[PDB]
This record gives sequence, structure tokens and C-alpha cells, in this order.
Amino acid sequence: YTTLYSSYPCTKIMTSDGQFGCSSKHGGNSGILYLIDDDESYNNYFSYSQQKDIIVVLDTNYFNSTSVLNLHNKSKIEGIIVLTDTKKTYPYSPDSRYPNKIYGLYPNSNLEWNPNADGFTYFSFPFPIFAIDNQTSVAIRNVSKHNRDGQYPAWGAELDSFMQGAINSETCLRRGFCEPVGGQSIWSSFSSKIDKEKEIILVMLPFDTTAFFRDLSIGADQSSFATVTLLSVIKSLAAVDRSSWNKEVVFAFWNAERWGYVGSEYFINDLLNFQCKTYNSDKSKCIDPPRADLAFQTQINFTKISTIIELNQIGRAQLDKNLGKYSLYLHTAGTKTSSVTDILDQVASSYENSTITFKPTTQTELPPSSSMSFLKKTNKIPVVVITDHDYKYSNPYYGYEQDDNENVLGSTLNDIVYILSTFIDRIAGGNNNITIDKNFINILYPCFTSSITCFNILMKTYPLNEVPNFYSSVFGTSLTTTLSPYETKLIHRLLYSITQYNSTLTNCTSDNDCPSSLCYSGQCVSSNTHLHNALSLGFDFDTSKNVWKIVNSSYPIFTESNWDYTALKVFKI
Ligand SMILES: *[C@@H]1O[C@H](CO)[C@@H](O[C@@H]2O[C@H](CO)[C@@H](O[C@@H]3O[C@H](CO)[C@@H](O)[C@H](O)[C@@H]3O)[C@H](O)[C@H]2NC(C)=O)[C@H](O)[C@H]1NC(C)=O
Ligand SMILES: *[C@@H]1O[C@H](CO)[C@@H](O[C@@H]2O[C@H](CO)[C@@H](O)[C@H](O)[C@H]2NC(C)=O)[C@H](O)[C@H]1NC(C)=O
Ligand SMILES: *[C@@H]1O[C@H](CO)[C@@H](O)[C@H](O)[C@H]1NC(C)=O
Ligand SMILES: *[C@@H]1O[C@H](CO)[C@@H](O)[C@H](O)[C@H]1NC(C)=O
Ligand SMILES: *[C@@H]1O[C@H](CO)[C@@H](O)[C@H](O)[C@H]1NC(C)=O
Ligand SMILES: [Ca+2]
Repeated sequence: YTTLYSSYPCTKIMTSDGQFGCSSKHGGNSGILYLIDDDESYNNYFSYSQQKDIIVVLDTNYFNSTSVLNLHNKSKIEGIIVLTDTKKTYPYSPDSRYPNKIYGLYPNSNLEWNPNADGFTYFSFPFPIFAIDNQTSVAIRNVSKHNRDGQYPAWGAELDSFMQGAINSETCLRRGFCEPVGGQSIWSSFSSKIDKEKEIILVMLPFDTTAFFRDLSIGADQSSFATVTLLSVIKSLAAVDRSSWNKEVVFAFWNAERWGYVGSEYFINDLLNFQCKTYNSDKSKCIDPPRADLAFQTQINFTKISTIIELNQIGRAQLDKNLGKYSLYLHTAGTKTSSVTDILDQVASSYENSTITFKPTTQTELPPSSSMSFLKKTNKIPVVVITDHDYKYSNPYYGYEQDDNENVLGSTLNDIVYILSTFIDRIAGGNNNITIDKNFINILYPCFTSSITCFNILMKTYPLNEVPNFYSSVFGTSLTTTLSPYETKLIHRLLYSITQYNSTLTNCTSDNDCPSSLCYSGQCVSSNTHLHNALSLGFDFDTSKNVWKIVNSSYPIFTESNWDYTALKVFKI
């Protein structure tokens, strides 16, 4: 009877063995609003029976596994609303102690890279949980508190978030009530065609993120600080004379990495194993098996990849009181890595005002990283994973809504873009003087860490949610019906544009008007930039039953519930 539109639901995700996340009952959940905002109201919950059906409103300091799981009541809890008008006053991660442990290089590892984590995200809730935006939280905190008088023209709410998929992935897939968690990765080169005689420098990062409330998955340190960094590096490199480069550089933005590295794994699998049985007319696509773009097969030789650089949480570099500089940490693997890290050290020291210094790790295992997918295949090349931590994550809010613009060091971004741009130029064989594109940095940084309203001129739609959120969501309904959220399309169209080598006035009104190119506002634009499937190898699509099938559960199996609609309504009882 009063719909609150900026609401962010907890949704249901199925796995091989079970399920986690939340759902409302069929027809939604409703109850009296009860506010927990201090120890007093917390304790007074256990003895509160003015009503059967209760919607608990939580100050976020009380939203954690221990605190929520202890809410046992004779009344039954019908839902939770989490307020975001205040932040947590302590470090908090609802994610795993070792994200993606079993899908990486060290399945038997005893390390805990994220040791503060309480794993709250991976519990199965039989009632709905919503977060709400700042303004709405203020209002709901107000009315939920007003209920404390105890007289009954009181305030209540209804939470609608019915998840069709349930139980486990085998079950929901069979019924068509869920879809694989996945999406599209994006890679790019400034070369119009990669010289298959040159070695390739691969510079990459995981751009997808996680959260309890996935519509709020900014993941500033987790991913998006690095995403801004690498795009800003690419924009800066777009303006230099790259004619001196004797190696190819490929930039890769891997999707759905937080769900078992499926983006890097799928791409690598295709590099090593793909064979097309049936091509389309101009052989630009494969009909069987379906691939919308064959550039990877045409241009990229796995064995020519001769260096891998990965960005993996670089927005909370640690202040060193000695040097008066912030530390990033170099986690290395493969062979002949000191040659590469020596250049990084040099660039970081090359100018007086640098606020960045590099340190080695003390750990003997790489942290969870996309480079792990390549190291499963080769140990022959130098791999450098750049992070902001030696061991324990510097990110105090890993996989959580509070991993936002206030969780990262904007003041280090220019230095990191400059250092990485210059570094890449040097190892590609150049000696250019880099000027970073500050205008671009200043637009993109708040765009991906606060409010995703930038570069909409490149888009055909406006985003429904202005909170940047990089959760991969679902791959699609089949291999021929792929889906991508706004965030992926924006990264794709922006990367494509920055790396363009040609643009022609044609008055095109759609990409199909443009031969071997894309349409941007009446220009046909040419760029060596490409989408690629990011999807577990454990799935296959049966065109017979027209359904996804689990063919190998050794690969990551995550399938997000389908749902019709989500809504939060407040009303007087
Ligand atoms: C998860 O959330 C709960 C709920 O807030 C956290 O428990 C709370 O932790 C704080 C700090 O430890 C406790 O506050 C302290 O109270 C004492 C005595 O009352 C006071 O001397 C201190 O100055 C501070 O106020 C608070 O009482 C406690 N509340 C409850 C109900 O346990 C918990 O720490 C969080 N846990 C995790 C893993 O994040
Ligand atoms: C992919 O690139 C690799 C590495 O350059 C090529 O494989 C090699 O062939 C060259 C000589 O032609 C040698 O330098 C290497 O000893 C070979 N190593 C192997 C076989 O791993 C290979 O030619 C390229 N692959 C394709 C499909 O052309
Ligand atoms: C909510 O917005 C208010 C008003 O702008 C601001 O003071 C407060 O810091 C914000 N809260 C959070 C947690 O962002
Ligand atoms: C470095 O930073 C200082 C402090 O802002 C600035 O005044 C100076 O011009 C810069 N110096 C150089 C060498 O760039
Ligand atoms: C299952 O996939 C694993 C991937 O870790 C692979 O090693 C194995 O060959 C596969 N087994 C089957 C069912 O083919
Ligand atoms: Ca086209």
C-alpha cells in the first residue's frame, strides 16, 4: 500500500549439494515491524509476543551470522529488512575464509586469505531478506521505532521475493526454475589483428563482484577499483605511440570469476580445445558449437602468451611509515619473474612524487586469482599477481555492500594508473612518456564505485539501478541466448571504443548496419575487442529437452533461481 522501490533482495542460489540465500513464501511475507538497533532491543526480541508475524528491522551493526541466527522466537520471524542509513562500525565479510579454494591451485590449502569472514552469505534462509536505500532506511527506522510504544494502529511490511528454484541445481535445472551463474568476459588489443608471430603480454583482472545483497555489489577493492584502473591504463595507452612495441598486449576482463573462475577457465579451454564443426556464412561465427565471435581462434595462440599480469585488489595499498609510501604486493609464479618485477620496482621509483612502492609476499601459495586458471596449464611463463596484501586481505569488507568508495584509496589511483601504464609500455618494448588521462579517471572512478551514470552516450538503455553492481548474474537460457547486465555491456562498449582503430560516418542506427564493426551514434567503429562466454564447464545444453544439464559436478555448479518480481510494501496494521 506504499511500495518502496529502491529495495535490494537476498536471492536464492542453488549448488550441487544444496542452496543458499533467501526466498519469500509463495504470496510473500508480512508482519509487524520490530527494530533491533541496540543490545536492549536485541535482547527484548526473545520475550516479545505481541504478535505472531514479525518483520525484523536491523541496524546493520546487528546484521551478521551470529546475531541473526540467534533470533529464536516463539513468534516466527517472517522477514528481515536491513537498514543502510548507517554503516557497520567494524570489519565484516559474509563471504568465505578462502574464496574459491577448491577451484584454484590449492584445493587442500590451510591458509585463510579472508580470515575475518563469517560466511553468512552461504546460509539457506526460509524467509526473505531485503536491504533498502539510505532515504528509505531513514523512514523505516523511524516507523519501526515508533512501534515500540505498543499500541496497535502500528506499522508493518510485506516482502515479496518468491524464488522458483529450490533444493539443488539438478532439481531446479530439470524444472527450468534456475539458470547457470555466468556471463560474458571481454578482451581487447590495440592491434587491428594480432601478429601471430609476436609474443603476447596478457594483462587481466576479474571484474565481477559478490555481496549478500547482489544489487549492491560495488566491490570497490574486490574488483572495481582495479577495473577502473585497467580501463584508465588502456585509455592512457591509447594516446601513446605504440609503434615501438615488439610484443602484443591483450587486456582481459574476466566475468563470473567469483564463482569458480569460469570466465578464465572457459576462455583457456577454447584456446586449447575449440573446434568448430559448422561455421556461419563468412565464418565469423560458429553455429556448432555456438560461438558468437571466432576472433579468439583466429588470433590468439595460447602458447604465445609469454607474460601474465593480474590486478587483484589494489585499492587499499598499505601505508609504510618508513618510506612514506603505500605498498602493493607482488605474488609471483611461473618462471623468470624477477625480470618482470624488477621493471615494476623501477617504474615505481622513477619519479619523486610516487606514493606507491612494491613489496614481495611472504606467502608460498598464490592468493585466489584468475592466474590460477593459466597455471593449471603452464608453468613456463612469468605470472605476477598484484594485490594490496601480503597474506590476510587488506579489504575489510570482502564480498559485502560496504566495499564501496569509502573502502578504497582514491588518492592512489593516479599513481597506480601511471605506474602500470608505464610498466606495460616498457615490457611491451616501448619507451614512451606516459600522460595519464585524468579527465577519464575522474569520470570513471565515481562511475564504478558510487553511481554508474557515466558514458551513457555509448549505451542504448539507462540503468535501472544506479548503484554500480558487478555480480555476474546468469549466463542465459541457452548457449544461443546469452544475457548480460548493464555493467557488462558498458564495460564492453567503453573498452571497444577506447581501443578503436577506425571510425566512419555511416548514419548507422544499429550494430547490424556495420560490417565487422559496431554502431556508435551514426559511426561504424572498428576495434579488436570481443565478448567471450564465461560459464562452468560442468554444464551442457540439451536442445532435446531444451534444458541445462549437469554433465560434470567437479566443475563449479552454481545456478541462480528464476523469479517473477520483487517488492517491498509498508502499511499500517
Ligand atoms: C555481529 O554482530 C553483533 C551485534 O552487534 C556483535 O556483537 C556485539 O559486539 C559488540 C562489541 O563486541 C558488543 O558491544 C560491547 O558491549 C560491551 C558490554 O555491553 C561494551 O563494554 C562495549 O563497549 C561494547 O559496547 C555488543 O554487546 C555485542 N552484542 C551482542 C548482542 O552480542 C558481534 O560482535 C558481531 N560479530 C561479528 C563476527 O561481527
Ligand atoms: C603457437 O605458438 C607456438 C609457440 O611459438 C608454436 O609452437 C611452436 O612452433 C615454433 C616453431 O614454429 C617453435 O618455436 C616452438 O618450439 C613450437 N612449440 C610447440 C610446438 O609448442 C606454434 O606454431 C603455434 N601454434 C600454431 C597453431 O601455429
Ligand atoms: C546517508 O546519507 C546521509 C545524508 O546524506 C549521510 O549523512 C550518511 O552518511 C549516509 N549514510 C551512509 C551509511 O551512507
Ligand atoms: C610533486 O608534488 C609537489 C606537492 O604537490 C608539487 O608541488 C610538485 O610540483 C611535484 N613535483 C614534481 C617534481 O612533480
Ligand atoms: C570432470 O572434470 C574434471 C575437472 O576438474 C576433469 O578432470 C575430469 O576429466 C572430468 N571427468 C569427467 C566426468 O569426464
Ligand atoms: Ca556489425
